[PDB]
Order: sequence, then structure tokens, then C-alpha cells
Amino acid sequence: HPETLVKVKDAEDQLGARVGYIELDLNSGKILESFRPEERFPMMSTFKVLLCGAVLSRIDAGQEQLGRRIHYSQNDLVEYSPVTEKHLTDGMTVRELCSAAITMSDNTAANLLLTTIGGPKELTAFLHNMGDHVTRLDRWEPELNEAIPNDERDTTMPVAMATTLRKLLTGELLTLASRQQLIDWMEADKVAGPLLRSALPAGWFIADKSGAGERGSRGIIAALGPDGKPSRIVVIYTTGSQATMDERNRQIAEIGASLIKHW
Ligand SMILES: *P(=O)(O)CNC(=O)OCc1ccccc1
Repeated sequence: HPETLVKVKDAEDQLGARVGYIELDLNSGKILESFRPEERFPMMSTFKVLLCGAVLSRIDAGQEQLGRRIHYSQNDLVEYSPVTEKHLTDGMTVRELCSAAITMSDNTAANLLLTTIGGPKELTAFLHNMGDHVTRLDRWEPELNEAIPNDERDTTMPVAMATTLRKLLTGELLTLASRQQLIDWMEADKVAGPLLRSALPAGWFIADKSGAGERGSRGIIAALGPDGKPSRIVVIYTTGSQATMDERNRQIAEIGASLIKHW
């Protein structure tokens, strides 16, 4: 609805930065609403959903197993790794790593998983092969959250991320079991409370993944809908603001509120 666009533009004035927005119909793939759909924004942690999408693909092809245990040392530990710091002695299974990367945004878990699939270059090739010729991962954690102005590294476009998310969750790329596993991890996300979740009515379904980086970068991707069933995909990104975390969180939640109101 155009009223939501008013809110997106209002967010731009408040944050004094660009805000990319896309609202997509999960079933047909129709773009319902868009704002700066083809401009680039740094993905930040939102790429982790794509990463685990690629990991599940390999699991479907029998090249990987969810139960395989991966051992690492404290030399592998990077900034912000709540789950991996604690499982240093035991190591973690591929399944536990993806859960950690998506639900807790564990940075080391992302890096470990990146190594198993061939790194940034392979994730990018994976995306290209499924029809996404725009989204690209170039670096590892935490450098990929740098968000240098005009840098095309580690970026996506709102429309690309939206359509790619749709393919992973409802397309024939992954098996039913894997598509369900990916959406389950997203539904269990524990660090996206101030965002879309704070403006969601009771009983609604939501599977999301947020991101935060340098230079006021913030973002979130989500599949949501009433009656416990997802029916739309929303992607929101912003970068360049001097605003605090709370202020950026507030704007995204307000966009979510408008999105719900005019559903
Ligand atoms: P994800 O939750 O987006 C991983 N993000 C990340 O590592 O952010 C670190 C950061 C944020 C802000 C300034 C400097 C570094």
C-alpha cells in the first residue's frame, strides 16, 4: 500500500540515510510494493540464511550431513560468537552451527560454515546458479559488515534478496525437509525482537533474520503472515545513518506497523 511508502520515505528523513524496501507475495512472486529495489545495500548477517541455504543444498546432494561434527580452536573465534565460545571443547555439528548462525547470529559459526562450502566465491556462484545475478559475498566475518560507502562487496539489492529468499523457502531448489529446516531456524531467531516482531499482532507467523554493521547499517529479511502461516516476504535495509541502534530499530518497527495496518 502507498501509505507504507510514506513511512519508508519518512524513515529516510529521520535516519538521514537510504532505506531499501520490498514487499513480495510469497505464493505468486508478485512485487506488492518497492522502494529503491535495485540499489545495493550491505547484507550484514542476513547472508547467513543464504549460507545455510547452500549448506542444506549440499546436505540434499549427500555431500554434507547435519550431524557431522566440526572442531575448531580459539584461533577461529571472532567478534560476537556466543554459542561457539561455549562449545570450544565439544565442537559443534553442522546442524548446531546453522542454528547458531541464524538464531543467535554467531559470527564464528558463519565462518566455519563458509569454509565447508568453499567460501564467499562458492556462495556467490550458488546464488548465481539459482537466478540471483546480483547478490555477492566477498569477505568473511567480521570484515563483511564494514559497509564502506559505494562498495559493492558483500551487497544485495532488495528485490534480489526478496526473490532469492522466496526461491529457497518455496522453490524446488531444496527438498521439503530442508526448506522446512531453514524456515524453522528463522522462526527461532532470538535477536530480532525490537524489529518487525515488536509490531506483529498475536497469532501471526514470522521467520526472520536481522543484520547490523558499521556506519549505521541495519537490515532484516522476513517471511510473515496471519494465522501462523507466512504469505509475504519483506526486506528492509538501510546504511549511512548517524542514528543510534534504538532509533534505527524504531523506524524499521514503524515501517512494520504500517505494513500490518494496510495488510
Ligand atoms: P550480524 O548480526 O549483522 C554480524 N554483525 C557484526 O558483526 O556487526 C559488528 C559491528 C557492528 C557495528 C559496528 C562495528 C561492528
